Amino acid sequence: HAHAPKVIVFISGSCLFGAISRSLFKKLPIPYTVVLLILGAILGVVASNVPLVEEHTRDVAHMDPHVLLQIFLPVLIFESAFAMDVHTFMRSFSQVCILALFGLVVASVLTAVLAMNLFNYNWNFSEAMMFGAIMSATDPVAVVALLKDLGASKQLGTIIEGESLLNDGCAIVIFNVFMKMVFFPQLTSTVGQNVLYFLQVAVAGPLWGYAVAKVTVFFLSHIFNDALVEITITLAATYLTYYIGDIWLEVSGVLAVVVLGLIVNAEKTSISPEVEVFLHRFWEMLAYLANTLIFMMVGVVVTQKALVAVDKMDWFYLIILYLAITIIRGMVISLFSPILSRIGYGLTWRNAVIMTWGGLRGAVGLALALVVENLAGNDVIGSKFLFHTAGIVVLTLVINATTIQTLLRILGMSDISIPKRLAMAGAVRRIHEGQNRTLNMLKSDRFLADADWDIATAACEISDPYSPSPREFADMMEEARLRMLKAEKISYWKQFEHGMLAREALRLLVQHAEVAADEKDQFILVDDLKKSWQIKGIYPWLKRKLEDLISHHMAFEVTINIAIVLNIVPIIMEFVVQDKMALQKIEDALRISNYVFFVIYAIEAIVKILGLGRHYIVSHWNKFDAFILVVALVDIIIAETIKVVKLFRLLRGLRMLRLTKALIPKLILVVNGKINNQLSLGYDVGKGYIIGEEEVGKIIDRMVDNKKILRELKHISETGRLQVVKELGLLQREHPGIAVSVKTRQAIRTILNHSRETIHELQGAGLLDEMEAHKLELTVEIKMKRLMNAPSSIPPPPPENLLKNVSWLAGDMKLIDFIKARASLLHFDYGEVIVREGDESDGLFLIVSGLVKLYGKEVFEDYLTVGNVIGEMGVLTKKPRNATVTCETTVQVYFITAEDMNIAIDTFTLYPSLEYRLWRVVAIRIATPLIMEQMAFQGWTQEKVKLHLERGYLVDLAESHFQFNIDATLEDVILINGTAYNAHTREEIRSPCLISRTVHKLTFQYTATEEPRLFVVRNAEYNGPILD
Repeated sequence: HAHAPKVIVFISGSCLFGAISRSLFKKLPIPYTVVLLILGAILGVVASNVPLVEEHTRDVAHMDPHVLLQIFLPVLIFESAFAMDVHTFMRSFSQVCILALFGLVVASVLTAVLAMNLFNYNWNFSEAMMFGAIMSATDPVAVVALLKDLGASKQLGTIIEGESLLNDGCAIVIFNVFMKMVFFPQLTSTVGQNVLYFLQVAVAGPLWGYAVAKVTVFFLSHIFNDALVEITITLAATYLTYYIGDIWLEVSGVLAVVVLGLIVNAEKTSISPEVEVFLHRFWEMLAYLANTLIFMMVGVVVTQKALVAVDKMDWFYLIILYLAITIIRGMVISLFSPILSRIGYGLTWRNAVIMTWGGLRGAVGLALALVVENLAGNDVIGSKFLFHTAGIVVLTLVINATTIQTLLRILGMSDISIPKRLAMAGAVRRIHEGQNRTLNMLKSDRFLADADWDIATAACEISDPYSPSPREFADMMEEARLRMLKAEKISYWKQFEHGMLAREALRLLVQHAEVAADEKDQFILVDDLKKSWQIKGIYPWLKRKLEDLISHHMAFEVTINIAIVLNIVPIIMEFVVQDKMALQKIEDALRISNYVFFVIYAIEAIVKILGLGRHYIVSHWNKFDAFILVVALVDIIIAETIKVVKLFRLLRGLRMLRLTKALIPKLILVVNGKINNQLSLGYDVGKGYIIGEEEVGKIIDRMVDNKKILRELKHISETGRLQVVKELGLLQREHPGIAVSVKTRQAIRTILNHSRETIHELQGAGLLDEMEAHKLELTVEIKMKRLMNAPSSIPPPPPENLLKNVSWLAGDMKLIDFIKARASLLHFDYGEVIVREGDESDGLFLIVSGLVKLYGKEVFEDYLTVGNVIGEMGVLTKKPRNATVTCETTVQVYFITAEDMNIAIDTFTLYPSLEYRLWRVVAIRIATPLIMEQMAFQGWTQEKVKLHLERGYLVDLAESHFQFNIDATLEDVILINGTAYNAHTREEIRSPCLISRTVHKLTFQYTATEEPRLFVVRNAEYNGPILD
């Protein structure tokens, strides 16, 4: 029937035309949007003659301005804000802000000045400012894609994209300001109201967006196993933010949406990953639909009613205007360069040329031009506006967008760096070799012997897409430095791929490594890393002040807070109503409520005095509460009989003020969260640097040739590691609870990661069904998300709980009581020596608080902190101290004398014997470096080695005093203590040593003073006899 929704046809047709254009013009330089404009023009000239087609284009080609703005702009702005890398955007926030705001102002003003003078149109400054704002908006989606692919600079892409976003947002604000002056003029008003309006649009808008964003990310972090709710909440939050901002609050909706998108992007962790990957594509699709629709409408309407009033002189104006805007953008960038080169990422002239030439115009400008076209009606201003906007869009998409690819080549930015070319060539060669191996495997298959191999080998091909003298010693120094930095980069990437680093920490470490590589003689400086864990002083100061500020039934204060929350609505409503109506009976009804609240507060007084008596008035909070109570009594009495300023105005304020007693704790939580978000990054960066240094120091050991170069590199590595360890140890002292929270979160994250890996292994091997594995995965996922809601500060466990959790005491209640009954807590001051080299191994130390320096043979200078234990080797092997222990802070330490430990060893024996557990804990630590040195030239990290060893066990060596080695079942064999010799060659192995694969059979002897111990790891599956 005639009532059908004909716009559906136009929307679907726009989708089909977009698909066709993106398919045909994929490899050509001309972007598909120009083809969409041409198709829209063809459709418009057809509709002008075929009446049937008009009906199917009328309802959308003549859409109302407000519908256009409210439906499309939220999509485009939110997609732009949500797609980009916010952290890099914030790391270059000053450059982007200076340009997108001040440069936008100057560019739009200069464009307006040009329009008022060059054009024969007698435009006033308001219309000229509308013209300038429309044409200062930018849409660099193509240029940013080219930069991202070619990798000239990842930061340049973010700078250009963020400038486009903030320029788009502020170009809509300016157009809104000047649209009212041109099409909705009003009586002139005061500078006071102008300032109020400026605040409303520029300051309140971002705050409204921030509030909605925080509420949204709050609710998102509590939604579990419900993707649809997350997606719908994102959609509704965006659209309601824009709508409530523009229509109800009259704040700048576009800026609110910008802030909302940026915040929701930064807080991505509150969104389940499978919903994040969906949302990215969802908003990309919505933006694509919006762009296609806008271009089709522009073509249709510009051919229908714009080009019918275009004069021969306008084209000259269009060309001059294109040149003018290009020159203006270049001049703005050059003029501000003296400032921008000194902040953020800096600038270089080639980057300036790229940023100037890449200023493509797009959908936002055309949407605003359509708004002007619709609002102007019969005035030629609308036709001229749309003509010039479309002309500039076409020229930039035909000239700039096509030549940008070649300009990157001319400016020397499209070149692929040699490291990337070598890596890609190696990867391609490896892929080809693997394909050859698979082909040889298949050619032996009986069921594939008749395959047409000429087609198969051709189809699967993957091709390269990029197709002691003084000088000599310094050259070797540079070689070693560069190769060390390369190894460190590889190590950081490997750490990230296993979840041991956050992407931010990985980025920091890699960026520092690359910065060092280009500069002369630079190794990664710890002083530059130090910025990652420097807590800004504002937050500790706020925490201390608030804790001072805040510092009997549990339900009472909650009840009173609820009472005040119930107060505020009646109290605020009553008096605005009383003023607005001037019924009196309604006024009386609300007035009566004061007595109810006064009764509640009298009950408060009675029941608080019940537990405090005269001491009630000591606390300042109680003093203020008493003041408000007495003032309420005064208000009632003066109500029975200058009236307003006491009765009515104080109720509004004194109520809402006394709520802060509950707010202060939540601000403490917020400050704790802010400190945590920095301390976690600091720990991640420091630990990543430590682990990378440990690995690379065992790569370089036989990868740089000359010994002196190796010694310099090792010295630098050690002097970095020690500083990082000391700094991270002192961080724990400054903020103990936040450090405990960080470390517990890391522990849970690692446990869940490995549990997920076991679930996937069980699924792949078929021991668990394809359905139930998903159920366990869902449980793991919901457990992972609840970490984001974990408290930012966890009170540090008391010392007895640290003793309860030592590795070799866990779960053995009787031994836990035995040690707890005999361990004595010794307190030591700064600079004291707990034990010294050569001292008899008189006992163990478990550090419950503080930091200690280990020094000994100057070769070994490590530090240890809370939770670490000292002296296990001494107590087990009865040999003097290996290092001197010095207190770098006030230190508490559980001391267990060696005699009590020997008694415990004697008295506690089972299959997991206490001596066995101690020796196992020592053996893993001894073996980890030993296995590292052999496999550092292969693809396993430190955590892989430690997990590989955890599967192992310690040989009894008394049930069989000789060890027979079987390659088919043993991955590695390590001698931890004592001496061993091969039964065949009688060659003695006299140190911590990996038993060489060539050895068949080890043998030993009974020498009590040096009784040997041996460690072994069986292959993934050796169902044979275990002999722990």
